[PDB]
Amino acid sequence: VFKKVLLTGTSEESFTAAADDAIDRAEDTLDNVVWAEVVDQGVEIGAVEERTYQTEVQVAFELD
Amino acid sequence: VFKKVLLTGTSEESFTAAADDAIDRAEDTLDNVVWAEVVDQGVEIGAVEERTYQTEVQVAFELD
Amino acid sequence: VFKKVLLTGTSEESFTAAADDAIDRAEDTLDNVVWAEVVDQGVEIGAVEERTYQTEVQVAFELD
Amino acid sequence: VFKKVLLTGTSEESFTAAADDAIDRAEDTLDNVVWAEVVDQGVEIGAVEERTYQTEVQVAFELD
Amino acid sequence: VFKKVLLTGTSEESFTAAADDAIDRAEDTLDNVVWAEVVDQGVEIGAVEERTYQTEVQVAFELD
Amino acid sequence: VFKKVLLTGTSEESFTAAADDAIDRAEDTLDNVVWAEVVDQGVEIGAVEERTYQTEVQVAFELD
Amino acid sequence: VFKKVLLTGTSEESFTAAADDAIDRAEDTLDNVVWAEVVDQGVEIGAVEERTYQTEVQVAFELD
Amino acid sequence: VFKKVLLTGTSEESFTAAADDAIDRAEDTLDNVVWAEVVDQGVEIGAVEERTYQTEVQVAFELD
Amino acid sequence: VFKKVLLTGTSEESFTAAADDAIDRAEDTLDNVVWAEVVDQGVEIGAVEERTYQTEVQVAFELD
Amino acid sequence: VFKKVLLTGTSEESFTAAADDAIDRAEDTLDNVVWAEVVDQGVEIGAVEERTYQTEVQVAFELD
Amino acid sequence: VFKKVLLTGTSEESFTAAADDAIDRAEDTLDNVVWAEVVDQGVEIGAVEERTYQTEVQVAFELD
Amino acid sequence: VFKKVLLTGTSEESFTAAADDAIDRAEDTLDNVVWAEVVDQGVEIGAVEERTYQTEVQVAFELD
Ligand SMILES: Cc1cc2nc3[nH]c(=O)[nH]c(=O)c3nc2cc1C
Ligand SMILES: Cc1cc2nc3[nH]c(=O)[nH]c(=O)c3nc2cc1C
Ligand SMILES: Cc1cc2nc3[nH]c(=O)[nH]c(=O)c3nc2cc1C
Ligand SMILES: Cc1cc2nc3[nH]c(=O)[nH]c(=O)c3nc2cc1C
Ligand SMILES: Cc1cc2nc3[nH]c(=O)[nH]c(=O)c3nc2cc1C
Ligand SMILES: Cc1cc2nc3[nH]c(=O)[nH]c(=O)c3nc2cc1C
Ligand SMILES: Cc1cc2nc3[nH]c(=O)[nH]c(=O)c3nc2cc1C
Ligand SMILES: Cc1cc2nc3[nH]c(=O)[nH]c(=O)c3nc2cc1C
Ligand SMILES: Cc1cc2nc3[nH]c(=O)[nH]c(=O)c3nc2cc1C
Ligand SMILES: Cc1cc2nc3[nH]c(=O)[nH]c(=O)c3nc2cc1C
Ligand SMILES: Cc1cc2nc3[nH]c(=O)[nH]c(=O)c3nc2cc1C
Ligand SMILES: Cc1cc2nc3[nH]c(=O)[nH]c(=O)c3nc2cc1C
Ligand SMILES: [Cl-]
Ligand SMILES: [Cl-]
Ligand SMILES: [Cl-]
Ligand SMILES: [Cl-]
Ligand SMILES: [Mg+2]
Ligand SMILES: [Mg+2]
Ligand SMILES: [Mg+2]
Ligand SMILES: [Mg+2]
Ligand SMILES: [Mg+2]
Ligand SMILES: [Mg+2]
Ligand SMILES: [Mg+2]
Ligand SMILES: [Mg+2]
Ligand SMILES: [Mg+2]
Ligand SMILES: [Mg+2]
Ligand SMILES: [Mg+2]
Ligand SMILES: [Mg+2]
Ligand SMILES: [Mg+2]
Ligand SMILES: [Mg+2]
Ligand SMILES: [Mg+2]
Ligand SMILES: [Mg+2]
Ligand SMILES: [Mg+2]
Ligand SMILES: [Mg+2]
Ligand SMILES: [Mg+2]
Ligand SMILES: [Mg+2]
Ligand SMILES: [Mg+2]
Ligand SMILES: [Mg+2]
Ligand SMILES: [Mg+2]
Ligand SMILES: [Mg+2]
Ligand code: NA
Ligand code: NA
Ligand code: NA
Ligand code: NA
Repeated sequence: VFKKVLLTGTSEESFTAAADDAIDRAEDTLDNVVWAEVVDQGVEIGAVEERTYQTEVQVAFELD
Repeated sequence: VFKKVLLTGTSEESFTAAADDAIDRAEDTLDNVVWAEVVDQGVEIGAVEERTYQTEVQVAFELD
Repeated sequence: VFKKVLLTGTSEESFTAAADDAIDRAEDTLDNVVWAEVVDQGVEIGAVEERTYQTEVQVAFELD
Repeated sequence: VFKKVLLTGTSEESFTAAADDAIDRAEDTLDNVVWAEVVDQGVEIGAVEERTYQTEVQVAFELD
Repeated sequence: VFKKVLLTGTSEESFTAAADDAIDRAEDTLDNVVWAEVVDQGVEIGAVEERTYQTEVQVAFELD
Repeated sequence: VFKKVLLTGTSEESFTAAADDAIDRAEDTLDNVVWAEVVDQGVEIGAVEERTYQTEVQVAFELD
Repeated sequence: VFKKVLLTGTSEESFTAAADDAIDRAEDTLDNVVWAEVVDQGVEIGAVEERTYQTEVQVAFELD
Repeated sequence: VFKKVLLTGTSEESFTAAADDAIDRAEDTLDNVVWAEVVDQGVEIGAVEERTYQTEVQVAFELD
Repeated sequence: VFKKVLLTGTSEESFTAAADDAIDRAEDTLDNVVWAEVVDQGVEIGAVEERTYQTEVQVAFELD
Repeated sequence: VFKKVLLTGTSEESFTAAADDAIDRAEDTLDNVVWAEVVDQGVEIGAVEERTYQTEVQVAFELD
Repeated sequence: VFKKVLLTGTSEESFTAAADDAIDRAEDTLDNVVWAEVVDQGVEIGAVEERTYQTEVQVAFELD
Repeated sequence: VFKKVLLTGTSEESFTAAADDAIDRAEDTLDNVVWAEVVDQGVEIGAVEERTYQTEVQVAFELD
């Protein structure tokens, strides 16, 4: 059985790096992370000093 | 990093109140709740005494 | 077996009340109405005296 | 010919009131507003004093 | 309030059995499981000995 | 001209059998049933003795 | 309250004419037909003498 | 950079002609119109003398 | 077994004719073409002498 | 690099078996078939002796 | 009230840079730009000297 | 007439580079490649030494 957690990563650099940021967090807290699916991308502009790229991913991990 | 939990709130009054019901529950159990996105709305009719409005939300919270 | 009818309710008050308007009509004409799923919401503005909220629902009822 | 503008209204009260807020703004600035279609709903929580309901609408107006 | 967890069940037999596999896991770990919604189906072919059917479900459970 | 009716079939056995259950009901009541399109699948768990598979289909029939 | 019926019209000429074919049938059988929304278009090729254009519409009519 | 405007054209003749009607209006008011994407089609029936075909398009134009 | 090829037909006349253009090409190169499903429509404007209607279809053909 | 082919399998038995039918055909003609994604399911009723279940899959295979 | 404009940015380098290109243009012409949502990505190949990455964004700005 | 092939490119570097990988393969094997549309993005994690970014594109090419 796989389970997914819905995470939004952030980066001041790129959408790829924002995806990595979410996956990094999943790997800190979960064993057996196997894949991630991008489900949204966006940019925060008017509440941050530098534009912040966001990539939302479903991060799948194998249970057991 | 943000994480989302998928909650369905209920209310005998309105769709807004049902959304609030889900957010209230998230705030009971989670720190740093920042926003909610409505993803579905419906009404339970034929298993309840009064119509029950349901609003499903992804509730986002900031990790750390 | 359940069947669904696709109804758009209207209200001069709210989206919840417009959903109720559709369900009320289903209950006038059908037995065993069990749930409704919201599939669209909108507002009629430029052909009515007061803004009219519309909520489109699939209204499910149990056959037999 | 109709044209649509994509507006997000806000309210501290309800999703209906947030939709009205967007339509009110369109009517301040545009003639011949005829209808609005709801395309998204959400709630701002962690940057405001009170929860703020948001309703995004395509607001249609007739040209000429 | 209901909460959903996003699980992918697997089976070497059928899509129904894969859905059951996810629900079985939810019921091992959660009280008050009430329904599941199928959101995806697929087949793993080129990393397994026998084709493996997968069914992804949102599994809803009632909180409290 | 074809018309579609939106039916949810049920089965304690499988998603295929649930689809058949809806089509069977359509064929009891309608002439010239020609095809069905699956539009949703789910499982009722926490209001039934045995898990109940549901398959929602648009069932098309030819008019005249 | 509005209700919608899901009809597929056919024509050997065009997608517009196929939409008209469905609306014509609705108007034969229903009062107060007010609008139609196109939801699908296709072409039957390998079971007919001439290509047959199909347009599926939700046809809305006002109740009462 | 391209920008899109969301226009609904109308015609008493066809969906193609309704798309053209929107593009014609864009070309009256904008330079460098480059393409249009159809996003919806429908028919107004019960507020007009003759059925009116509508085609909604995103009309793209190049900035500068 | 059916297979689909994803083709975009073009016409200076209409969306129907653009769909036909894609199907014509499929029939030049493939046996047992049975149906086509429209998946997109658009108009090329700013790289052609006359507006060019495009209709994208999945064209299904029976294998063997 | 992976490539996908869009195949509709058929079976007189089940949706799973129809998916298998498409994958079987891909494996007859292609090396390195790795996975399949279900994209549609339906039932042919009024042109066959027995109901025919159809499952449409994107079948992925690794190039080289 | 927020308003969105639908812009396609371009870059010979990356999808992130193409998103930035659209946001840069919005910021040249608009006050109070607050966020952008990615809605499409693509690559122009056969009308340019170098591949051109395109990212379409809804760019939101606060009115007043 | 345009045709599309559905390819998933891979890269250990970025989503843009993964899109390029698919387009490169199309250009090795096909004449008149004109554009690509991104349809999915994901990351392989738990079967590779380094995270592998994947970008799925429909790659369009002009026939003849
Ligand atoms: C980065 C980002 C910020 C946002 N802020 C937002 N802020 C807000 O008040 N309402 C919104 O709907 C909203 N959407 C956002 C979407 C994205 C992708
Ligand atoms: C409130 C609600 C109840 C429902 N009950 C349901 N009960 C059921 O047996 N099958 C369903 O698919 C189903 N759907 C529902 C959807 C909603 C929104
Ligand atoms: C309330 C409402 C009215 C509308 N009127 C409409 N009137 C019209 O001529 N064309 C349309 O597409 C249209 N859409 C509508 C949508 C809504 C939600
Ligand atoms: C109200 C609202 C705020 C939001 N803020 C947001 N803030 C953010 O940093 N990223 C987001 O994606 C985002 N989405 C939002 C969506 C909504 C509906
Ligand atoms: C079973 C399955 C395996 C998959 N493997 C996969 N492997 C991969 O490298 N990339 C993918 O996008 C991918 N998708 C898959 C989807 C399904 C449904
Ligand atoms: C079987 C089934 C039951 C359900 N019950 C439900 N019951 C409920 O109170 N709210 C829901 O949204 C809901 N959804 C359902 C969906 C499915 C598919
Ligand atoms: C016209 C048309 C015929 C079709 N026939 C079909 N015949 C079939 O056996 N399976 C299908 O999925 C199918 N789809 C069709 C779709 C369209 C639009
Ligand atoms: C032409 C058209 C008219 C419409 N009128 C409409 N009128 C209305 O009162 N409510 C609606 O939702 C609505 N939708 C429409 C859609 C279309 C496509
Ligand atoms: C006809 C047509 C041309 C287009 N050109 C295009 N040209 C371009 O540079 N970027 C695009 O996204 C794009 N989209 C198009 C869509 C359509 C339907
Ligand atoms: C099995 C099947 C047959 C079909 N036949 C069909 N036949 C037809 O004339 N028009 C259609 O749209 C159509 N759709 C179909 C869909 C399915 C899934
Ligand atoms: C970059 C790009 C170019 C395009 N050109 C295009 N050109 C065209 O003639 N028809 C199209 O549909 C089309 N689509 C496009 C999409 C994209 C994303
Ligand atoms: C990279 C990738 C791998 C995957 N592997 C997968 N592996 C699997 O067993 N089941 C899946 O559904 C699946 N999906 C995937 C999706 C992506 C995008
Ligand atoms: Cl828009
Ligand atoms: Cl989710
Ligand atoms: Cl329907
Ligand atoms: Cl495809
Ligand atoms: Mg930096
Ligand atoms: Mg988002
Ligand atoms: Mg009360
Ligand atoms: Mg729901
Ligand atoms: Mg009042
Ligand atoms: Mg609607
Ligand atoms: Mg207040
Ligand atoms: Mg939104
Ligand atoms: Mg076995
Ligand atoms: Mg999946
Ligand atoms: Mg049994
Ligand atoms: Mg359902
Ligand atoms: Mg003729
Ligand atoms: Mg169809
Ligand atoms: Mg005329
Ligand atoms: Mg519309
Ligand atoms: Mg001509
Ligand atoms: Mg397209
Ligand atoms: Mg048999
Ligand atoms: Mg299909
Ligand atoms: Mg360069
Ligand atoms: Mg696009
Ligand atoms: Mg490297
Ligand atoms: Mg994918
Ligand atoms: Na989730
Ligand atoms: Na817009
Ligand atoms: Na219906
Ligand atoms: Na394809």
